[PDB]
Amino acid sequence: GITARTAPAGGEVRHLKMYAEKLADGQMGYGFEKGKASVPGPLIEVNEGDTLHIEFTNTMDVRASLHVHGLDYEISSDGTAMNKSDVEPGGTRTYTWRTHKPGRRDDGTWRPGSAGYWHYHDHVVGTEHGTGGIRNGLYGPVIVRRKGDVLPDATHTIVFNDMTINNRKPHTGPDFEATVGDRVEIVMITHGEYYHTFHMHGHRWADNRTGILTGPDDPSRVIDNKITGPADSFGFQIIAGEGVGAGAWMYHCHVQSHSDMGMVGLFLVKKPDGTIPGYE
Amino acid sequence: GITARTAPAGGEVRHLKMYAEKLADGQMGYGFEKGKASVPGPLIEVNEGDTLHIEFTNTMDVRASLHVHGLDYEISSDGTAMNKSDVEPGGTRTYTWRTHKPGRRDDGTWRPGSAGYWHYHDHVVGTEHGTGGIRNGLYGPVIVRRKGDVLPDATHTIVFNDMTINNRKPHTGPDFEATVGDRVEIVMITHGEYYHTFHMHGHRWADNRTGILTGPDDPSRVIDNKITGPADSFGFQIIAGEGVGAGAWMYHCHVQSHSDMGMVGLFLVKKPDGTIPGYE
Amino acid sequence: GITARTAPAGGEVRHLKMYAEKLADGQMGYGFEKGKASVPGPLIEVNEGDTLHIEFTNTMDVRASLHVHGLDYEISSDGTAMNKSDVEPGGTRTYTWRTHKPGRRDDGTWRPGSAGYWHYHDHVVGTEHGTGGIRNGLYGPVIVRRKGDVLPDATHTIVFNDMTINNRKPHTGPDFEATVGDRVEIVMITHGEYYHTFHMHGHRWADNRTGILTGPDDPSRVIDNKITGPADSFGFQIIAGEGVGAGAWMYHCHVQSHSDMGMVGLFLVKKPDGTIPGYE
Ligand SMILES: [Cu+2]
Ligand SMILES: [Cu+2]
Ligand SMILES: [Cu+2]
Ligand SMILES: [Cu+2]
Ligand SMILES: [Cu+2]
Ligand SMILES: [Cu+2]
Ligand SMILES: [Cu+2]
Ligand SMILES: [Cu+2]
Ligand SMILES: [Cu+2]
Ligand SMILES: [Cu+2]
Ligand SMILES: [Cu+2]
Ligand SMILES: [Cu+2]
Repeated sequence: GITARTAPAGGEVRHLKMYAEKLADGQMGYGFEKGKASVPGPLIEVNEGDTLHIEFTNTMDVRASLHVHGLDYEISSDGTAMNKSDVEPGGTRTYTWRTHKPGRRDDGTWRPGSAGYWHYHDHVVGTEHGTGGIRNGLYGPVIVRRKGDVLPDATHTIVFNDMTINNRKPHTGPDFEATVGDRVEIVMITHGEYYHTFHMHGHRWADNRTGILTGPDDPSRVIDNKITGPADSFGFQIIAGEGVGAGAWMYHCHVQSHSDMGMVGLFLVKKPDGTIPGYE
Repeated sequence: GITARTAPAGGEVRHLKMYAEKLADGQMGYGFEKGKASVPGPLIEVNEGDTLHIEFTNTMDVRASLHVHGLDYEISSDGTAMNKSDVEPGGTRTYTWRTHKPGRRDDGTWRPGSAGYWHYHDHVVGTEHGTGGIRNGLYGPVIVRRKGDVLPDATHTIVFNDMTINNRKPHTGPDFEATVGDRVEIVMITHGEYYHTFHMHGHRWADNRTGILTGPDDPSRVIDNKITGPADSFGFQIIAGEGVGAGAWMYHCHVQSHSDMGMVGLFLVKKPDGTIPGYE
Repeated sequence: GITARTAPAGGEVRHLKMYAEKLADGQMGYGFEKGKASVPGPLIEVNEGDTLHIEFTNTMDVRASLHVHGLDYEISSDGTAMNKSDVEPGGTRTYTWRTHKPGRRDDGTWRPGSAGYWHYHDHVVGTEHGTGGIRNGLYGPVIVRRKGDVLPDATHTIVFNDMTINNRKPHTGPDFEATVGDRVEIVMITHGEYYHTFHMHGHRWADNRTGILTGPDDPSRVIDNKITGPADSFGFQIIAGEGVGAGAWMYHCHVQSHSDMGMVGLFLVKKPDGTIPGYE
């Protein structure tokens, strides 16, 4: 990018609060604020090098925790019962996540950076693998940017959790809206028991770290369909309606009974006047 | 390549006819000609930049459609009931598929080309996700070449559709024949309910866009076994018998009960005299 | 690497003996020595260009064979009943595996090398696809090094075989030990009926051939979770505790009922004094 906005260098030390709470309908969610928990939990986005101190508070009546993929954490912040890293009811604990930039090691080899599309979830509700917590909605996305990564206009999180999208009832979305030409980022995560295949009409991306081709030398497959299983995460960016125009573009699990049973949503791409060809 | 044949630049405007018909045994297939429908449907192969206008005719007594992966289409050619893009019985509709070359966008980023191994299928028979159409045989392969892509001697399509290969009865192939040294292209597609793993004896390929390593810098895994789920597509080329000689080489799903129940075929690689060591 | 040990050029002609035997508890395993069979079978590791002649002896009362992924073999060493390549009870057969370096073909294209993480298993016990042999433990890892590949301090093999890790009873590991800073290689293989997702706490790797990023230009996704199905194999290296320190780090299938039912182990990373923070 040379006109798109790109990520700066980290790393700052950042602090934030998270809460786990039971929702009125029986679900459980994370939130940055007591009373404003969501499923998925809020996006946490940092730059390679950042350190994040999370003051986590379990407001529920059962033990709960916070476990992250991909990022550096000491065993103190594992989020597991086994290393006494979870949180008693009403309790409070400070988790620490660090991230690093890539570079040469002394042995001459190349250390990978932390950058990528990751996620966090509970590891102790219902079972010692968080099966109950995850089923109830205790998951959320984490993005770590490499210096110079292209930044989007908007980021959406899509989570295939067992037979639901974002724990929603069958055939109730979510739907997302964009205007032709928007740079839209998708963070796609899978949880539970089943494998799925994520499919998007009218759009495609690269099957690599960023979902974007670096330039003509990148041999990564360009795809519009990807098989995923529990705790897989990936992400990409697309230009809404690029080459295809406005429309009510479906995304869905392409497993046939899954889409049939409601794992379907809409990517609503609008003309500037806000209209969508052949929609309602 | 510098002696293998390679793809030219597109794009021309191309026209063709497709038909959907019910087959005598209950299946449904696509064809370029009325009376000559097949499962899989015919290969459609174009060059990046080409535009294809498909005059599609539903000869069946139920609504049917044509939905493509990967290629650019306006929402008019979605192939879905939702955007009134399917076709009434006996009806005729012109779908339009476009393809583009990669290149710089104004923001300085890199737009991916359309090139790759794709497929088309019905989206409205039986359910609004084409579950019935796909089960009955309404699928086929699409290949889009990048300028300079290596062209094969022959292309074969292998479709894992639920528990069948190409809708065939258990243990009935298909089998494919080559002579030692042939450049054979495989287009491999999955449909239905189940995940599979595609495996080939005696041959391997690169897990990237083309299935071929560009040269020594490509870090892609070289494989002979790949997990696939519904609506996944990939493709590759191999040199028949390279380093291994002639033989009756099995390919199969490596899921153990699947191969046991008949998801097996033969890649028959022959010496010039047409004989195969230790075969029949 | 420029201080890590790296692989030399092959290829030598190497000979070895393998045996298949029934174990006292009903399982079946491979071994380099009669009486010392294991599940997984012993690691076989060679350099690109090597040739390996394996004098294989079936010590069991049923026919059995040796089938390899990835490596060059003539149809004589297919390991299948179909090409009369298996071994009668008490019988002995010499299998031959070859490997090649990458390079230009005459047509100007690039031939892939044999290098990668592969495996071997039976193809005739119980069924003609070795379903019984594989279930009983007749599998093992094969590594083929490219010249200049980084060599590890230790290699561990993790095999998801149906609902077991390395055919072990639920919740019995295996556990592996390292000291902070060790270069640990993992060879991960899946067998049987089911898909799994392999997950490691505190560590991540590159999703390419070697599991290592070549340098800053490699766009491969960096991951800590990977979906695998029957007969998939991959491998990687990590630095034990890099950025995270010592600890009892879990690895497990992330399919929720699988981890719940016991597909869990420990990567025990120790301080030099041998202690592990918050472990026992
Ligand atoms: Cu875990
Ligand atoms: Cu699904
Ligand atoms: Cu589609
Ligand atoms: Cu997890
Ligand atoms: Cu669709
Ligand atoms: Cu299968
Ligand atoms: Cu094989
Ligand atoms: Cu589709
Ligand atoms: Cu086989
Ligand atoms: Cu599993
Ligand atoms: Cu984890
Ligand atoms: Cu195999």
